[PDB]
Amino acid sequence: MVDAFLGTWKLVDSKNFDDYMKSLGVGFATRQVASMTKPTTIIEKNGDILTLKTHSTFKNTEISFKLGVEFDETTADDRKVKSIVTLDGGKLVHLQKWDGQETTLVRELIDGKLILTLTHGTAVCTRTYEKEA
Ligand SMILES: CCCCCCCCCCCCCCCCCCCCCCC(=O)O
Repeated sequence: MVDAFLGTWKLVDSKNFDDYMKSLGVGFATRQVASMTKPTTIIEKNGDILTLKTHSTFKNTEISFKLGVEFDETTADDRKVKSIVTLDGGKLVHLQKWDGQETTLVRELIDGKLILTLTHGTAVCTRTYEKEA
């Protein structure tokens, strides 16, 4: 179900990430470093448990979850959120909730590339990842 998402992915295009970070209240200095960072995202599976690592020269994160089961998460920008990840239309949809706010992180495969769409408020960011061998 999730199997074409699995592997190591490198950031190759970003659009509107500053908009997205600013909407979340990320400070200018962090937005500045993040705008020049190219993370590696690693998505692994062990049975029903997915682990999603995001590695960079600035911030690292790691989450583990079962699809369709809520989990606590502390994001790269230090939000403490209630999260759930599911497959929807073949897309991996990650919803974060905190303080009555929501953001979605939607991953879809298009021509072998991993497109991550990040929405908060009115801000919509599109970031493109290519697989590493
Ligand atoms: C989960 C990403 C964090 C690990 C590497 C981060 C590189 C820059 C963006 C994300 C975190 C650091 C800067 C603060 C903004 C974080 C906003 C939420 C997470 C965005 C993840 C973006 C991505 O996975 O490409």
